[PDB]
Amino acid sequence: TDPMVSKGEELFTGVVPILVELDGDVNGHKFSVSGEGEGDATYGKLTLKFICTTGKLPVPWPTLVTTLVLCFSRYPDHMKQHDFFKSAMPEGYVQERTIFFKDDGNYKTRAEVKFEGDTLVNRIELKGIDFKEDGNILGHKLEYNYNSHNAYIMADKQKNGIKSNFKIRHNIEDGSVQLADHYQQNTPIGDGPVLLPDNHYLSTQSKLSKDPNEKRDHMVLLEFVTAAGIT
Repeated sequence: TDPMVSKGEELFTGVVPILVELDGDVNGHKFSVSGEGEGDATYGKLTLKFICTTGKLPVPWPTLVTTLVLCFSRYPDHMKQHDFFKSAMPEGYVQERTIFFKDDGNYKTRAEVKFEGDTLVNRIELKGIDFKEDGNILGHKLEYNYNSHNAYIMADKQKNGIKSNFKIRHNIEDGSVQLADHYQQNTPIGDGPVLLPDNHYLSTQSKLSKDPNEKRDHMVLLEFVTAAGIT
């Protein structure tokens, strides 16, 4: 048994409550999102409901899925020595992205993921610029659904963290695709040791739904993430 692995797995045993808080500004359209739910890392499983607390969300909900807790990914036993995300807990990590929407604007995000008591918290600031006010994002032309992806993870040694660059494809309501190229870096909040991984990937699937009794602008997310790519 690896005591560093045991430390991360004791934090994630059972069902862990999750809170997500985001403040955003996309082309000057300001908004806030609050999310709540629970994660069960044993099954790589997340269940979350997000509400736009400022009114109407000015971008499509699917474009925020990746921004809105990879510590809940299921790392196979033979790969648990590569789980940076849990190793940084409870002190947590910073997760930063630039997301380039092809032929449109970009989001830049900075988030802190850490425990507050029993609750795993994801606090995010999002800034979007250069969007077309008639494009697929500000024009709300994206279907309310989500595809399955693979995100390759690499060590980022001089940040004592990880980096990743992956593609997200959003279905457009005309049948086409809006690509969102993601560039990501994570770095620990604490000063203790973390697990720096060999190259691997995270395999994701997500299902978006609506709460039939909810009249606020919202998104229900069921998401599974599993690490793979190491023999």
